[PDB]
Amino acid sequence: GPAEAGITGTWSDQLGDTFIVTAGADGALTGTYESAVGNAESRYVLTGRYDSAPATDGSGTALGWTVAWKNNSKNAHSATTWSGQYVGGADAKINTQWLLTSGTTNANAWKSTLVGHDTFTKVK
Amino acid sequence: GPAEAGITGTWSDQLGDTFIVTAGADGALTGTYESAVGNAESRYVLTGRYDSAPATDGSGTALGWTVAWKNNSKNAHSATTWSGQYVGGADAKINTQWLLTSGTTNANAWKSTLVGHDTFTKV
Amino acid sequence: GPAEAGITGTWSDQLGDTFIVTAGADGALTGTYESAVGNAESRYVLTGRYDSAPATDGSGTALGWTVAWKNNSKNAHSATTWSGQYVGGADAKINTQWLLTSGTTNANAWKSTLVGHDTFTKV
Amino acid sequence: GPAEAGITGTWSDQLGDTFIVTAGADGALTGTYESAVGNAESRYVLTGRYDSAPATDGSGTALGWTVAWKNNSKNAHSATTWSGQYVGGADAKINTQWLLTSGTTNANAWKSTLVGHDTFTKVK
Ligand SMILES: O=C(O)CCCC[C@@H]1SC[C@@H]2NC(=O)N[C@@H]21
Ligand SMILES: O=C(O)CCCC[C@@H]1SC[C@@H]2NC(=O)N[C@@H]21
Ligand SMILES: O=C(O)CCCC[C@@H]1SC[C@@H]2NC(=O)N[C@@H]21
Ligand SMILES: O=C(O)CCCC[C@@H]1SC[C@@H]2NC(=O)N[C@@H]21
Repeated sequence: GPAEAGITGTWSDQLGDTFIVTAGADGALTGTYESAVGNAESRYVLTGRYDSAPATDGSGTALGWTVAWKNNSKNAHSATTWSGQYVGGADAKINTQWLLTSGTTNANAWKSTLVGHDTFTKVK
Repeated sequence: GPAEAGITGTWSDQLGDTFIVTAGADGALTGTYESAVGNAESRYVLTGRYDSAPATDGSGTALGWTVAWKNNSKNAHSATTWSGQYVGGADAKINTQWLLTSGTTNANAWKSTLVGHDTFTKV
Repeated sequence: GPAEAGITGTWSDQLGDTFIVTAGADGALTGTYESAVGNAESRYVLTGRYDSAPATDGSGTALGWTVAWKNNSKNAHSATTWSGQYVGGADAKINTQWLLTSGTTNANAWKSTLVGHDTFTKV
Repeated sequence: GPAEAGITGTWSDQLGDTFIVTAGADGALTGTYESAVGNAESRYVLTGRYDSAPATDGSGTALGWTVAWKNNSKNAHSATTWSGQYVGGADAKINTQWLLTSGTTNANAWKSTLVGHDTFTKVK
C-alpha cells in the first residue's frame, strides 16, 4: 500500500542523523543508519518491523527499528531502539521516541538508558 | 563470544510473555514473540540487533528488538521496541525498557506511546 | 539568577496546553496547568522543582513538575510528570519529556504509563 | 482515605535510595529524598501530587514527584521526576518510572535525559 513505498527511501532529522530503509510487504524494515552524534562513525545495520496494513482512518503506521552501535570501524557497546509512526503525505514524517541502552555492570544499570525523541523527514 | 549462544533460546517474563530468538554471529536477532496481554494473539515476528563483541569487563551486552503486532490472526496497528542488556551466566537475564507505539491520528499522537520495563529469564 | 524571573510566567505549547508558574528563589515551582487534550477540564495544581543555581556555561536549567489530574470538576485518576530544561533568552523555551501514569489494577499495570515530549514557549 | 496514610511515611528501593513523604488531603506530596547513587549527597527537597480520591475498584493511586539535585552540599545541575502508582496493602509498594534530565547545551540535549524504573517498599 502507500506506506510500503512511503517508508522506503532515505530519511534524516534536524541534527543530520540519517538512514536508508526498505519497508517490505512482509512487514520488515531493513537498512543502515548513520548518527551525526555520539560514539558512532559511518553506517550501522538497521532492522525493524512495521504494520504493513495500517488503519485507513487517518492514523499513522506504527513501526520500530534497532541499531546496535557496532560496525567495522567502531563499537560503542550500546544499542538504540526507535518506536514511532510513519505519517504519509507529500512531506512525510517518521515521528519517534527512542531508548539508547549501553552495556553496564549491574551496579550502574540505573544509568544505562537514555531516552529522547526524533522526527525524521524524507530526503527522497 | 558467549553472548551468541547465551542469548539464543527461549525467554519469558513473569506474566508468561515469551519469545524464541537466535542471536547470529553477525549481531542479528531473529525470532518470534508471544504476548500474554494486550491486543495480541499467537506469535509475531521479532527482529533486532545485539553487540556481538561486548566489553569483557563484566558489563552486560547491549541489544534491542522490535515486534509489529500484525500476524495472520490479528492486527493491533501497533509496534513495540525493547532496548536493554543481556547479563549472562547460568541464570541469565535480559533486562529491558520498552516503547509501544500505536498508529494514531495526529490529534491523538500525544497518547500514542506507552512505556514500560521487563526482565526476561531463560527457559 | 535569571532563571527565577525567566521561568516565572505563563507558558504554552502548540496545542494550547498552558500553565502559569512561579519559580521561587528557593527552587520551588508552583502554579496551575490546563490541558487541551485528554480527560481534563479547567486547571489543575502544579508543583515542582528547578535548579536555582544552574551552570553558567550556556547549559539549560534543569527542572521538573507534576500535575495530578483531579480538580473540583473532574478526576481522571492519573498524574503526569514533566522532566526537562529551561533555555533562557527573550524567546525562552522549556523542553520536556513527560510520563502520564493512570491508576490501574496490577494486571493492567503494563499499560499504565504513557510517554511523550513537549516544548513550551513563554506567552 | 487509606491512600493518604498509606503513602505517608518512609520508602526505600533495593539500592537504598530512600525518601520520607507526607501525602495531604489537598493532593500534595511533600518530603525529602536521599539517593544512594549518582552525584548526590544527603537529602533533597521532594514535592509532587497524587490522586486523593483514587478509584475503589482495585486500581492503584496515581502520583508523581520531582527532586532537583541541589541542596546545601551539592548541585548536580539535574532534576528527576517519578511517575507511578501507589499500591496499598500490608506490603505497600510505589511503582514508578523516572526521567532524570541534566542541564546541557542545546547541542548535547539529545543526551540530556536518562530513563529508568523503580519500585519502593514502605519502611514504616
Ligand atoms: O554513543 C553511542 O552509544 C552510539 C551512538 C548513539 C547515537 C544516538 S541514538 C539516539 C540519537 N539519534 C541519533 O541518530 N543519534 C543519537
Ligand atoms: O496491545 C497491543 O497494541 C499489542 C500487544 C502489546 C503487548 C505489550 S508489548 C510491551 C508488553 N510486553 C509484552 O510481552 N506485552 C506487552
Ligand atoms: O487523560 C488524562 O489522564 C489526564 C489528562 C492528561 C493530558 C496529557 S499530560 C501529557 C500531555 N500534555 C498535556 O498538556 N496534555 C497531555
Ligand atoms: O547524578 C545526578 O544527576 C543526581 C542524582 C540522580 C540519582 C538518580 S534519580 C533516578 C535514580 N533513583 C535514585 O534514587 N537515584 C537515581
